[PDB]
Amino acid sequence: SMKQYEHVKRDLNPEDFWEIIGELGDGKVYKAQNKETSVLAAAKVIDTKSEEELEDYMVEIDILASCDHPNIVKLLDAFYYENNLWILIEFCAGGAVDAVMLELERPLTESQIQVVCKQTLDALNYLHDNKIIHRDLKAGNILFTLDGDIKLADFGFIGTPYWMAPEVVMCETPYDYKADVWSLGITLIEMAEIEPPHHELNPMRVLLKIAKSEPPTLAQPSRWSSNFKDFLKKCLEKNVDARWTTSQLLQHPFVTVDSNKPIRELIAEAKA
Amino acid sequence: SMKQYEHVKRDLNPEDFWEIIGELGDGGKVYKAQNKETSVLAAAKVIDTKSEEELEDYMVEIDILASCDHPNIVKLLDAFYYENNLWILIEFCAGGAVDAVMLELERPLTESQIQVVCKQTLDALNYLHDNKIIHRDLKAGNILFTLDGDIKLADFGSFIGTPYWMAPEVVMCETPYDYKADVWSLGITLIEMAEIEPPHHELNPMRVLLKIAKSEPPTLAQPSRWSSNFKDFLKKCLEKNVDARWTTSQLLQHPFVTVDSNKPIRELIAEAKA
Ligand SMILES: COc1cc2nccc(Oc3ccc(NC(=O)/N=c4/cc(C)o[nH]4)c(Cl)c3)c2cc1OC
Ligand SMILES: COc1cc2nccc(Oc3ccc(NC(=O)/N=c4/cc(C)o[nH]4)c(Cl)c3)c2cc1OC
Repeated sequence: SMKQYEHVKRDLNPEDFWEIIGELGDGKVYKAQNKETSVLAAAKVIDTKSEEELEDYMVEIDILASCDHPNIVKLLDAFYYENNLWILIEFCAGGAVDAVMLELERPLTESQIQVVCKQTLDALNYLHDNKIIHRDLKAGNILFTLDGDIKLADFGFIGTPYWMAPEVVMCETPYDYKADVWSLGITLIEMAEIEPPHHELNPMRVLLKIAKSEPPTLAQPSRWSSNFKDFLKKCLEKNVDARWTTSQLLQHPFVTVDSNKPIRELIAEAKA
Repeated sequence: SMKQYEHVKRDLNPEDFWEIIGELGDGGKVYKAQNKETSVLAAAKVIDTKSEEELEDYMVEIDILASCDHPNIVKLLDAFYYENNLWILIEFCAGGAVDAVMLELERPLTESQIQVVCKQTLDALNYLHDNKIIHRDLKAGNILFTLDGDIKLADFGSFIGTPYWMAPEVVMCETPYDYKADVWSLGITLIEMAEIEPPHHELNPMRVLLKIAKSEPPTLAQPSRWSSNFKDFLKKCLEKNVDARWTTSQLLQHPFVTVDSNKPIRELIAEAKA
């Protein structure tokens, strides 16, 4: 009885409604501006030959379209036109966290990590609450807004192993919510040190290390608070049942923060 | 990379987690259930799903409901597939359906009461339309009262069915989107709340189809009893030209749906309780 129409428009030119006004990253992500509202979007134009592949993407689009949280990036539009799939999502002016680290040539401060951790955790907890796993949480997928806030995105064969949880590597089997928590732990170290743990190792050797080795730690413990190192121990726990949920982590003192000023200042340096 | 798990539990007995108290409607069977661990109240529907092709058809409706998050739309609390039954549990709305209240009390709603229901229902519908969902069966039987005096929109469930709420363009099979047909049905629902019965209720159902296709839009039986704001709101809903008929976004700007209080409905429930 209740019917939901498709989230991708058809037989309509995207550029009738959005002007491409530049390039943001090098596949290619574009910057677009709505011709009627002036709203800014990031746009991705993915080549969709296989109609079986379009259905595979449209699944990810449906999940994104149904999400409604301030710390998860919103889908503004989607089109199928002349065999391309355009995805337009809310523009996050501060850019990705990894790009900020590469531009400034510095890791984040603990104060900055703290804000990102708390907001990312709010996003993730909402996903988990709605039976969604992110699966690719890393610093490259955390975006800064302009007001100093985080939005979680997904920029896009086994792939890169650095953020993978031991139970996924060891194929230990109902749900994989905890794997996102592990990845959050790796992401925090990545923001503290620019690169994730084991970055210097061959990808095959990293799989071995994740399966066989003690959880990764910060390279220089004395530079960081006990709250932070403790928070890491809860995320980077190899026993899946001992590893904390996002709901438990929200009660941790490390994410008892109030101001987003560290991030406002970080993106004021980046803008200069 | 993002993955969504299924909204329906499997290999698990629903009655491990929910106790059936009693029955709510035998108008299918809707049950009243209470969570064994939280004490939360639900309405439960236990639908027989022999056909695996039918289960997929229901699971689609469950996904839409699970993704909705609005105060004026009924929330899915749980869903199970167990021993060939599909259990659907949704938030319990203690006041029941609007049509049943009118039939029990033997009176229509007042304009003040219609105004609250219209505004809240319009917030729900506008949210649906915004998210590319059409309700398709908007009638007074699908508007539920809460204890507090609010509305939640529900859906109780080659045959044609009943015609009274059908839009002219659907009857005349004129055709991309049918958002406007919900707006027409909203108009019919308002008259239904003003008069208990929908327009043309006294006519043969075939003659109702004829009337919808061929006649001037339906009107209130006694226009002098109702404000100009209300009748004007109706004219925007019950416009046979689909392009002239207002969207829910346009209707939200209408003065009829500026309301600051649900007190008319709280008082309606206080009459019913007496
Ligand atoms: C200021 O600098 C940037 C700002 C950005 N603001 C918002 C979005 C940006 O890039 C994207 C990141 C992810 C997605 N997509 C996404 O999250 N989901 C999907 C899912 C599928 C199948 O298709 N895309 C998109 Cl569209 C764009 C940005 C890239 C920038 O330059 C670095
Ligand atoms: C006090 O009296 C009642 C109170 C009620 N409170 C809440 C819900 C009630 O009935 C339902 C109404 C709708 C649905 N379902 C619904 O809205 N959607 C779906 C979606 C799918 C696939 O399957 N049903 C259900 Cl379960 C139950 C009620 C029925 C009553 O007695 C009249």
